[PDB]
Amino acid sequence: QMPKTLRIRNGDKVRSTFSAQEYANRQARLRAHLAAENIDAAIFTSYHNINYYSDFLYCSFGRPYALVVTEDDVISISANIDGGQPWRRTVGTDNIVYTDWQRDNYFAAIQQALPKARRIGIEHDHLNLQNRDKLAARYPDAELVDVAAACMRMRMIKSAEEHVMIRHGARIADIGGAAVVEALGDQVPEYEVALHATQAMVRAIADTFEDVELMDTWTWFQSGINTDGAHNPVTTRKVNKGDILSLNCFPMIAGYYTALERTLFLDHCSDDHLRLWQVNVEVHEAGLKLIKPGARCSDIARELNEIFLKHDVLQYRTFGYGHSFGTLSHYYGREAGLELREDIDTVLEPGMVVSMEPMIMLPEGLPGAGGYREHDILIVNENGAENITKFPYGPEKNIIR
Amino acid sequence: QMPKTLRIRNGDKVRSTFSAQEYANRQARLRAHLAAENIDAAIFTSYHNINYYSDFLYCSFGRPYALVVTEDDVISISANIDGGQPWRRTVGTDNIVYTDWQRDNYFAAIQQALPKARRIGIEHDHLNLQNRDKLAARYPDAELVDVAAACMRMRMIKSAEEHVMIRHGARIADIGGAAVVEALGDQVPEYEVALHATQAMVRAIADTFEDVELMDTWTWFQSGINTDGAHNPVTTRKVNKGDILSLNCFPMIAGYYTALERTLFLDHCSDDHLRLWQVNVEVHEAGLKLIKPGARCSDIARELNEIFLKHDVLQYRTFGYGHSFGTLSHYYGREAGLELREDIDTVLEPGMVVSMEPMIMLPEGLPGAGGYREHDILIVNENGAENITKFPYGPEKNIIR
Ligand SMILES: CN(CC(=O)O)C(N)=O
Ligand SMILES: CN(CC(=O)O)C(N)=O
Repeated sequence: QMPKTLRIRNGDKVRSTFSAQEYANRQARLRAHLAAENIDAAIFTSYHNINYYSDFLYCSFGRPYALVVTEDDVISISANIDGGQPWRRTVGTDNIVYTDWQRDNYFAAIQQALPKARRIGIEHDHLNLQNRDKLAARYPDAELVDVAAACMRMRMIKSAEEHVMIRHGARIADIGGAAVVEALGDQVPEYEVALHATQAMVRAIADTFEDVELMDTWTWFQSGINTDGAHNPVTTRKVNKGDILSLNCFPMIAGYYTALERTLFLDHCSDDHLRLWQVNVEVHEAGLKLIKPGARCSDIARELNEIFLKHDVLQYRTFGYGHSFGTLSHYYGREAGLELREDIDTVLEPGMVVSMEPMIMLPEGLPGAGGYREHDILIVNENGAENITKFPYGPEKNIIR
Repeated sequence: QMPKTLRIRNGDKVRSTFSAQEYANRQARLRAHLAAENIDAAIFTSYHNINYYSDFLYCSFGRPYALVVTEDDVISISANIDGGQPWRRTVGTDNIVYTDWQRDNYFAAIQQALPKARRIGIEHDHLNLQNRDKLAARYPDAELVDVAAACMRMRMIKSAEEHVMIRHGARIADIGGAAVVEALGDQVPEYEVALHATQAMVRAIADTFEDVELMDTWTWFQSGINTDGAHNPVTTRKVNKGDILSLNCFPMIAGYYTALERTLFLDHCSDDHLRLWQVNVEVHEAGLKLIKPGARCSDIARELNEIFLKHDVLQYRTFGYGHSFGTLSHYYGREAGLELREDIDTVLEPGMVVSMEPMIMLPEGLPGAGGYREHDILIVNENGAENITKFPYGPEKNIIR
């Protein structure tokens, strides 16, 4: 007979990514929230809140995943395909597996985990209509309430242990920087260098952590037109001497993202290029000093925009000055409170980890046409910000010969 | 606060994946569906449905995207950070760019593409709550109705251009195969082996295809207990001879997924493992003979289950026998009306592309503990099915000496 749910407690639970106290403290806070709002349970569906509160980063493949938090339990809800793996990772009190063998066994693992509730916490910014229709009909009485906004402002501030991991990741993003430069060669295709820098960083992650999963780490190396978009995919484009290049290296550790992005030039850079690179570096140096406790996001933006207006390129600009770090990727995560944009009145506090990442982009046509961008990570402390990114920027270094 | 929407026509339109006629055929069948439903526009927000229809595969990083499809238009809605890259990919009539500079500019660009509707068709299995509440507030006069079910069933039957694409990708997965075998040494870490395979594949895609974007292509290469869930993340475990191994190699080409998966051993396989591999290989060669037009998914599950039950192992199956190919990856797509599951009664039809990947998994400590899995892809045609997976399976060849 084909059961709807099981348990697969296979092999031993791994050494987790953060201490037990770290997890206990995040799970404590979130429950002080539930309790304050008379929310019986949270059901998380998103990669990044599952990961943040239990150390399990799931693989969706178009199956649903869940983490159900009550005052007493933390229960991960995985697919039978994953075997014992979700259980050996979860920092929580249980793991219930659902199977393929009937439709919507997932909502039976859920109702298993949380047999009754008058008020349930869901991620409005992540749960879809069909799944919400589903969950509401397993609990027609419950009130379903957002929790995502309250949990994002709790992830907005980093722990010390979070800061140490973001330091190690910025050290690795530094190594993938150096392996970009080594690989970098006239007539090199973009994908050769991106393979090279990827292997250099997976291989340092493997090195620094023992019970580490090696996932999703990547490199975007962009050249010539392909620098016109800060997330444009790797292409077969051969690098020529003098072309504008963009180095972007992203170690992914345990769901934790860090980045190194850097304008570079092979052999030379022309003076129409050098002079726009030197305006972009001047706004980057300025924003470094603007990252301080007590600074409001909105104001950092307007302060910085005056520099680009002084130089007649403010229109070249393409995206916010910086965002928040933490557990996020290109496909999950990101604390929307946390963005360096013209209408975000958020004040920086100690503990936050923000980037500084000015960009200008000049279309094809214009002298110096191409994307320029430099990206550092700062940790907000007492007294200022500690910039953790040590690879050099700007023309004094990044014209490679 | 500076503009909200703009256009960037930067550079030239790339050479698309498919033929213009392939994109005209897809958008003509979508429009015949919307007009028969009297739905004024579809708004797609999913990776898969935007890729399917317009050949633009976006990078979220926590920004929303759209494809708005009318009887006359196809407009993509991409963020200012990507500059010109969306428009160069979009097989459509317009691209509109929204900026970061004020909140929910994205909505301002959709109301720009689609100034008035009465009934707008959206994806319930993808769209989130919060966005759906913002959309509805834009268009209070308008009925939001699901199109993702209509679209999945359209996607389910591939054209011949899609077939030839999926042959290409299975060829390159057979190249990623042989690089696993190249790389396999005693006491090789999992990650090294993954890295050597996926470099093999990146470079193959980059030969074959022109105008191609090199993204997402991975390997899972699992040893010992890490073979206990098919989607399990590379670790730094080293391979011992005799360990049970799993090779899984996934070329990701223009949003088109294919995969090779094979049990293998280095130098020898115990008795207990051999016995269990030969069962799983037996159920695989039966599943290959059941895949044919007319067949029900339900009857296929339930015949192979009889085989496994004859070897008293059925209780060790972990997931469905296989699924539908097309535009998907680990983080998007998958045609849920296409699954080789016990209660699914879709009938296979020519042009479907499915897998056959039986698995059993025995928990540590039982004799022949580990995960066993073979995985081929089959094109369904008018007479049977063509199996595109050419790498060998079973012990005759996958005991690597
Ligand atoms: C993450 N990304 C920034 C953004 O999406 O705002 C970068 N660094 O290009
Ligand atoms: C995609 N995955 C199959 C599934 O999720 O059912 C692989 N082949 O292991």
